[PDB]
Amino acid sequence: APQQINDIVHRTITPLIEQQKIPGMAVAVIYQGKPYYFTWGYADIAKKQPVTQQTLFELGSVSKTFTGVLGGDAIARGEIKLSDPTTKYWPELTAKQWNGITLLHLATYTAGGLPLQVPDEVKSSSDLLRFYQNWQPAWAPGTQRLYANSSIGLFGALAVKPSGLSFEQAMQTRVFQPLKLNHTWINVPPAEEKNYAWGYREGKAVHVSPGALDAEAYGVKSTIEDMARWVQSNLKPLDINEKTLQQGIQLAQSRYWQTGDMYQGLGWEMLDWPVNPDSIINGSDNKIALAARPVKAITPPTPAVRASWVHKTGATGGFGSYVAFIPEKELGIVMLANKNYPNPARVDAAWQILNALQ
Repeated sequence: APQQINDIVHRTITPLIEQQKIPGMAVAVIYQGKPYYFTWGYADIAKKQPVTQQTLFELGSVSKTFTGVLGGDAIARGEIKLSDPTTKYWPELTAKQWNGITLLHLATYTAGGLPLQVPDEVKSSSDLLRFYQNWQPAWAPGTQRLYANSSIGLFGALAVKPSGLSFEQAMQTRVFQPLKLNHTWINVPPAEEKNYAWGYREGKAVHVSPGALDAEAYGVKSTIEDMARWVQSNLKPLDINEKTLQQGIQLAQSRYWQTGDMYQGLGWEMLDWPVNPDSIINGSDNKIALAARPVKAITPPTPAVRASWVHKTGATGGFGSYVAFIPEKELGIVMLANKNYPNPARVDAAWQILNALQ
């Protein structure tokens, strides 16, 4: 890499790894459109396997960016509309509270207080129907944002219904394959297990457990190379040859709701660039990110703004991920770690790196 990139990345990430006791980490910086990679430490401590550019990390909620783009692609295909009632795609959802809850509300956590997690007790499809039928909204649709896997997870499942494909089949054929993300997985194949890092939680090696709507909300695993390519694709959607995917990327970065200085996209979240660093850093903390917040509708939604800080944090029990990019500057970063460490530390480090290269 150019020495400037080397130096700002190493001077920022080395102390982060020490402070946070991160066993293994991979970073990609996209600078003027090109990726530069950095790796540290261990994918598997016990077996002494290093992190490499081929190591798979659990993306956790960064998966929602793939869900959002897949949904955008389905809109572009004319298969769904964000203005469609949820019940159009799930007619069995007959309970009266569903009246007026649209796919947009599901995609953007604004349905009226769907919970952060689908209960672990939901173990079957009939359980899942009961859960949504019996759920009582705290709020009218389109009034408050409450970050929820049960919200965007349901959006992902319904978005692929008209296609007749499983969620995983749709994601592979419509997003992963066209973008050449050939080491990105909802289910890690046996052939790739040698590259699947362990996550570390309280010193113990862990992988994400199966759960309802896991593929749709938090189920993707990927390498630093594929994630850099994901950032490139989201930086420059017009280079994407597949028209509906090109459009889906743009739809996912559109601004549908505003709370404070943040705008809610489909999976992606955005702020105007230049950002107050204290706004993204502090705002990334889960006590702000997971809070109930009144939203203002953006009527109509603003098409993807190039002068944006576009980002997403993600975690599982054993992993912590972060992606951010600025389309106007052709600049981005991916940080993948096999420990879930505090969100503000991720954003601070990403901002320090990108600000220095901007």
